[PDB]
Amino acid sequence: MVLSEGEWQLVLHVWAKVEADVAGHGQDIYIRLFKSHPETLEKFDRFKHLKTEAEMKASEDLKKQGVRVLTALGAILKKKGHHEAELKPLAQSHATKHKIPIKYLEFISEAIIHVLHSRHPGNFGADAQGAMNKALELFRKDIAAKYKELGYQG
Ligand code: HEM
Repeated sequence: MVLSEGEWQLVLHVWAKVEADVAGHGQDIYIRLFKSHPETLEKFDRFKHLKTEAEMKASEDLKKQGVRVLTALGAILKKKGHHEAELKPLAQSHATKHKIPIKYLEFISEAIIHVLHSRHPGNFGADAQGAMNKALELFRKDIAAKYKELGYQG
């Protein structure tokens, strides 16, 4: 499954705007994920007690987590599909330490697309959203193959 260089440029041009303030984008993506699919918050032992969007917004630890997640995903997207080294540690921790099913990776993908669609209409028109969806589908397909190698059905 393979993206064209033009699709990768549409992915990297919206990611450049995310990088103006990766912490703010991470907060919005995690609030969207937890609001839309509340069951995903139960996987975070440090954050599952948060009850409202205001508590989520005020959590310094959740802000730091959002920066970690988006910076790891950004490094994966900048490899333009050559991300085997980056996916190894991530697949292992998400399969075995955190136990994150592929369905929850689909939910965070949905949250990312929703937040980029809302914040970045200048760089997230239909063709760019289609390229980001392809990049995230590639990421989830390769993560799912690694999960199977690691012994996790998820
Ligand atoms: C775009 C997909 C994702 C990326 C790039 C990502 C990235 C990361 C990174 C870099 C870390 C820190 C190091 C590690 O333990 O691997 C992390 C931790 C974690 N991830 Fe993810 N993650 C993703 C999706 C998810 C989803 C969807 C969930 C749950 C629904 C999840 C649950 C967790 C948890 C529970 C931790 C430990 C958090 C803590 O220390 O409090 N991840 N993730």
